[PDB]
Amino acid sequence: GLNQIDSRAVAERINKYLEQLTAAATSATEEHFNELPRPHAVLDIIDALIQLIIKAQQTSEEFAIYALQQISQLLFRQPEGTLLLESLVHVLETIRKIAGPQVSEQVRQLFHQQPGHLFLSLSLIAALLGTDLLDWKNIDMAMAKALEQRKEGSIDFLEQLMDLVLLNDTPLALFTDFVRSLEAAWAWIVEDPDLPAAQRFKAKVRAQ
Ligand code: NA
Repeated sequence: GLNQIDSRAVAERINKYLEQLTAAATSATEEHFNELPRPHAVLDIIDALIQLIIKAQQTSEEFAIYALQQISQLLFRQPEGTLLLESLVHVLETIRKIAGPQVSEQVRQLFHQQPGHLFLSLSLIAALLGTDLLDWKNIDMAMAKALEQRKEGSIDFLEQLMDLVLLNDTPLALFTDFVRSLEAAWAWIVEDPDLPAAQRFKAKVRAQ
């Protein structure tokens, strides 16, 4: 409902807030979004972006939709900063709630449309646990391919992922959500038993 010049200004400010957040979260000593005190630069950027989306919602969905595309696109860049990943997942989940369930589902669908290998970052998975955006079939298929390809330390990534989602007393996934990875990993252990991660994993499997 705004003039193309007025709407563009909001888009550029959404991006400047994400540029600012990237900077602020990186520099900041705090490693987690919870341990952030009041006041804090990271929280002040988050505050302004949310207040921008709340004002912009009154005219149209478009701004919240755009902000979510940008945040998602940033997460897919696979940043490793836990403070940044947590801040980004926080802002995303807020804008999904602000924007209603139509837009909130569109975000789930966008995540579930991405090639599994994009999520093959433990720090990214960790950040996204507690959202509906993780697709265990896609993630499973991705690791399965890496293990088949005998990619350096994939058995280690698999063990690590399992301690992260299964071994967690309140689990977010089932051991069966990872059949294909388990098979791929077992096949590699069958071929070359003389591997270090192979011993730890052989035990984890026989344990369950
Ligand atoms: Na930091």
